[PDB]
Amino acid sequence: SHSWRHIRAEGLDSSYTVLFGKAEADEIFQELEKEVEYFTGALARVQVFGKWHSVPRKQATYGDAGLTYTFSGLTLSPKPWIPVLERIRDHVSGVTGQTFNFVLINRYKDGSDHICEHRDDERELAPGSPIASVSFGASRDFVFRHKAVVRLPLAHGSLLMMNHPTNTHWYHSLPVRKKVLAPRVNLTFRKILL
DNA sequence: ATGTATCACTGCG
DNA sequence: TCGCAGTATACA
Repeated sequence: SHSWRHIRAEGLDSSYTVLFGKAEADEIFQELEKEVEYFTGALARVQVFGKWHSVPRKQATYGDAGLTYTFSGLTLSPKPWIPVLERIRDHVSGVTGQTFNFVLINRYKDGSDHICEHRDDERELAPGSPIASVSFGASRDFVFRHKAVVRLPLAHGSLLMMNHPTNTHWYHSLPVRKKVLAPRVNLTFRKILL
């Protein structure tokens, strides 16, 4: 959390680092796999180009009561905060100064689970606050495209910080990587509005 | 109403 | 194995 690779271009502003060492990350990830309860059924379908699909991964959301989060036809309410999530949130707040009330958690069982190209833009995502993507497990390729391409390997225990207006000009994705066979759990902390 | 973007898929090179 | 091309409802 002292060594940052800054990513900057017209409309792009992100920062990356390895926040947790190997041991602390293994301990956390081992806790996450036990505690996190992933959504199922209706709560795991999105609507895109006219059709519903199951997401090719698992999703959960946690955060303060009453906040919601919508994208692609689906509204999610947060389950309440569990210690391991509290612990990751607060250590992230500690290095960034920033503060968060909500966390989307995506789990990729292996390298065929993915997330398609999108922007993480939306009204309820508050002004003046970034998005913090933390990762545990397998290492997976993360790509920015400007509708030019920056490819970023997200390592075990890393933190990708995503400031304004990265989200109002560039698309991101976690493409299929067939050669990866291990799980990845990603956490993206946000500061949402009522 | 009526305009606009698409957090997903398959096909194929 | 990867990634470009071409894709009927929301929700605005």
